[PDB]
Amino acid sequence: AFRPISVFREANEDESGFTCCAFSARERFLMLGTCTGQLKLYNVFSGQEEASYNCHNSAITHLEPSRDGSLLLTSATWSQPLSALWGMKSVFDMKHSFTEDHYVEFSKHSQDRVIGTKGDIAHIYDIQTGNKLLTLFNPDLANNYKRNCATFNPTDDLVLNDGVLWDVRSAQAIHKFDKFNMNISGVFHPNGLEVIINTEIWDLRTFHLLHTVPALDQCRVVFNHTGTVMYGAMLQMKSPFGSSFRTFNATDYKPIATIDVKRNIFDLCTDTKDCYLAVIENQGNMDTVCRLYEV
Ligand SMILES: NC(=O)C[C@H](NC(=O)c1c[nH]nc1-c1ccccc1F)c1cccc(Cl)c1
Repeated sequence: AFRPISVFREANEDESGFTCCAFSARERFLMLGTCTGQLKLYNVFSGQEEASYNCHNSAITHLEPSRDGSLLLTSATWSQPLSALWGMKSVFDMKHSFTEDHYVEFSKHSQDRVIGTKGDIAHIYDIQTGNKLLTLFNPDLANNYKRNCATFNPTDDLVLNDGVLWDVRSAQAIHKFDKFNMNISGVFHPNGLEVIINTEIWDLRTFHLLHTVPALDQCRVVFNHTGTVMYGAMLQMKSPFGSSFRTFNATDYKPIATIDVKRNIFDLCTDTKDCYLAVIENQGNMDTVCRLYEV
């Protein structure tokens, strides 16, 4: 089951403004973005704030720490810059910013690059210099996914942007996947063999359709660290998700559990050891709690 372990809200605040979360390198410490553009570091078990940092002048939508715990990507709503890279080492300082990119991820095998999305366009930046290396967009192959998010594959040699597979080295589109929905652009399976674009599961080798999984419709998807479980929550208030998330066996895409928290979800994340699941849920207008579950 998902046994509730603990709950906490943003300390002191009349209205709790948690918008997103990620587990840090440090065990029992969660990072949370707020609707006022702050990064908070919380003890997940005590529910006590340890540290607060000013990142953006608008709501944090999404964040991602680097595996080495040295770097953090943030994205905001109406700020400029919209996304940024932060040093989490000595002083908490902005390394680089990414202009109009509303979503950013690290590269996967080696975290030496950032991939940002602006609408249908993907930008690849170098972490050290912060120089835009590549702009990926082909007007001939675009799907114009409303909620497009560009992503590297596990080995960083491919990118999926707007349902288009790109060879990173040659910067050539090598395959466009057919469009079946208006919103969701898809992710790589951590096994490196499959891409998941909404309900469709494509083989990377043959580009054949392996499965249809209707339950994934309009879902953002995140895998547990071992790549054994896939979490999905249907997109929709400022609330990006409805009231439920679903788990699937990542090996065979069979359903496991449907969890309905009866409250709108802003975000979820699992820790490095996949013991715990953190969910940001609205109680109400904006009064979010972080709920911690034992997986
Ligand atoms: N940290 C993660 O990548 C987790 C991921 N978060 C988002 O996708 C998310 C949280 N706010 N806005 C978003 C979001 C919404 C739409 C498009 C891109 C986005 F990043 C997720 C995946 C599966 C279920 C859920 Cl409940 C969340």
